[PDB]
Amino acid sequence: GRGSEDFQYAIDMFKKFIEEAAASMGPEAVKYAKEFLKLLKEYHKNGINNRLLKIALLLLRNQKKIVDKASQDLWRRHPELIAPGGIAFSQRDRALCLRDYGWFLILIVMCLVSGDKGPIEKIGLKCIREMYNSLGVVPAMMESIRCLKEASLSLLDEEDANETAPYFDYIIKAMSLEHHHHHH
Ligand SMILES: C=CC1=C(C)C(Cc2[nH]c(Cc3[nH]c(CC4=NC(=O)[C@H](C)[C@H]4C=C)c(C)c3CCC(=O)O)c(CCC(=O)O)c2C)=NC1=O
Ligand code: NA
Ligand code: NA
Repeated sequence: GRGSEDFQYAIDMFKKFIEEAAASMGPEAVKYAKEFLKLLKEYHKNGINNRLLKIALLLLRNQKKIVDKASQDLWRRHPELIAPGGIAFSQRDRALCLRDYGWFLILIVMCLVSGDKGPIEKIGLKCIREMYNSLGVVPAMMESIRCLKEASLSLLDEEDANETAPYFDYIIKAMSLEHHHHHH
């Protein structure tokens, strides 16, 4: 573990995310992420919005705390996810859940620093589709992102929370549409 208050910390977090999720998100997603990272550094050369970078660093440095808190809330609100026959019953499966939780948070942070939902439109939506192709329609999944949102915004003030909430809402709405319109 390591946390810093520097733009290089966010850059390294994005690189690690790209490296870890490259095989899962596909080649088009990695190209988008690489282009995003290059543009962020190019615009950082001309100065960066400190408020956005502050909220991004605050969410990145507490990534694992947010993941654990959200996962605990989700298991409590839907114990069937970790019970026999559930999607997160297996140790590997539960580990994959926490992985995707951290990746959702990385995507949120990418939108934060960019002030745009682009990274969620391109990468996020596609992955939400692939993820449902491997998991199926599990109703408890709808609370998954809510817990993450509840666990992320709980570390921010009302202004920072208001700046970050729209991306969680966009993700929840997208998953809802994918969930109830998959087999159609
Ligand atoms: C709390 C709900 C969640 C759980 C239980 C999981 C675990 C999980 N991920 C997956 C697979 C999975 N996850 C995801 C999501 C993520 N991929 C990305 O690139 C994004 C960054 C990230 C979300 C944005 C995808 C696309 C896939 C498809 C297969 C793969 O992991 O590459 C499975 C299916 C295992 C299998 O049959 O091979 C499971 C069980 N991920 C959750 O979000
Ligand atoms: Na289940
Ligand atoms: Na299982």
